[PDB]
Amino acid sequence: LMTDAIPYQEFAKLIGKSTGAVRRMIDKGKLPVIDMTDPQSASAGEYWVYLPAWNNGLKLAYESRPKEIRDGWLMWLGL
Repeated sequence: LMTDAIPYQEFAKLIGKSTGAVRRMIDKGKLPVIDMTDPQSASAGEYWVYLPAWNNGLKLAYESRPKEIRDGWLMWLGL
């Protein structure tokens, strides 16, 4: 991970969603976000998704479910 943040459009390209969809996600408050904005103004600008927060969040979320649902699917592979 050379960069811990990517513009929300690239993040949109990664998850296969449109740009507008992702901006709507940001406005609804669904994504870890940093704002790049000219110092000489006061509200925004470039919305960058911060990836460590995102992935650590996904990790927490996936580990917090009970092991039944979480680990059940592995039986379909022979585990």
